[PDB]
Amino acid sequence: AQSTPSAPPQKVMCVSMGSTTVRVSWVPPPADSRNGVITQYSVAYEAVDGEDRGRHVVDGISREHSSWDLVGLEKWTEYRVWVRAHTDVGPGPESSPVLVRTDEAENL
Repeated sequence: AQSTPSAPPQKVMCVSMGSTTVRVSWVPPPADSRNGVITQYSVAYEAVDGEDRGRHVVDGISREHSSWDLVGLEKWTEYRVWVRAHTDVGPGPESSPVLVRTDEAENL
């Protein structure tokens, strides 16, 4: 009767796009592990070495998305990033954190 995901999103990747932006991408959890329709994703992130070290979350990302751009980040700062799935009932577990750093370089 579990109706929440028992597994995290898969193949989590993070790429720095510019001085304040990171593109986070993922794959849904294995279908059998979902225990219901996944209705949203959320992406949490936390600076390792920044001025703001609080955990932030982008919540309510639609189920069809396989990537999201985190914006407004600190320059030259490293972040832990975790993605999690949710059913209508509640949240699933987060992925194992991926570490990504913003930098001066811009991907054109």
